Amino acid sequence: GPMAQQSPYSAAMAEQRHQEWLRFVDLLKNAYQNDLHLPLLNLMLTPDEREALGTRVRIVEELLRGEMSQRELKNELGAGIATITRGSNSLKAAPVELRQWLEEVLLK
Amino acid sequence: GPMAQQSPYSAAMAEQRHQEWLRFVDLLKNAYQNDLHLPLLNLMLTPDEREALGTRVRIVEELLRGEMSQRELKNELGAGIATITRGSNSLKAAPVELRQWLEEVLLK
Repeated sequence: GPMAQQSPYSAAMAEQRHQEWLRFVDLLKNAYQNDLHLPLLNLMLTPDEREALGTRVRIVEELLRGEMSQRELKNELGAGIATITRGSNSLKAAPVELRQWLEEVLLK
Repeated sequence: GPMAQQSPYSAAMAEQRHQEWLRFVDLLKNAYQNDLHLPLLNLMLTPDEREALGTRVRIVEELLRGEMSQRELKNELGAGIATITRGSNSLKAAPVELRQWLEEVLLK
């Protein structure tokens, strides 16, 4: 039995809600071009919904600075041990004349 | 006593929510220009909030066609009696030779 994936009612109401969302995105796009975006957003949204969107922008900003500041901390800490291992390896491969000279001038 | 119109806390939180709304409107404006509006709207809104905006566009459309269709009905009905009164006035001001001729050809 090849069962139908969805009903004809759900398929029609899915395309309807799809076209209604596209009409809104297109309506808001031309509003930004016709400089009517600010009054249109007041018609589409309540004052509380506008405050919610303004705070969500600050939420995703503080979430990005939270991930980025620790991403730079994970890279700065990881690169910190990289210069130490490079310093240890380059010190072993250094010639004897340079090594014994560094022990004399750096360690008095 | 010249009472202060609002508190310093309410004035600061009013400018904050004002700048957060402007940042959102500007963020969405550049998204439409950088062709990133569709993924940004999915980040800012839930699927239910997107369905709500898509239906509100159809609401304001059906509210406009409701007002417009009856506006045209109020104008078509008002202009209908205007042609009747013009027909009555123009018929009284018509000459006798035209009036008695219309009674002969239109009323057999």
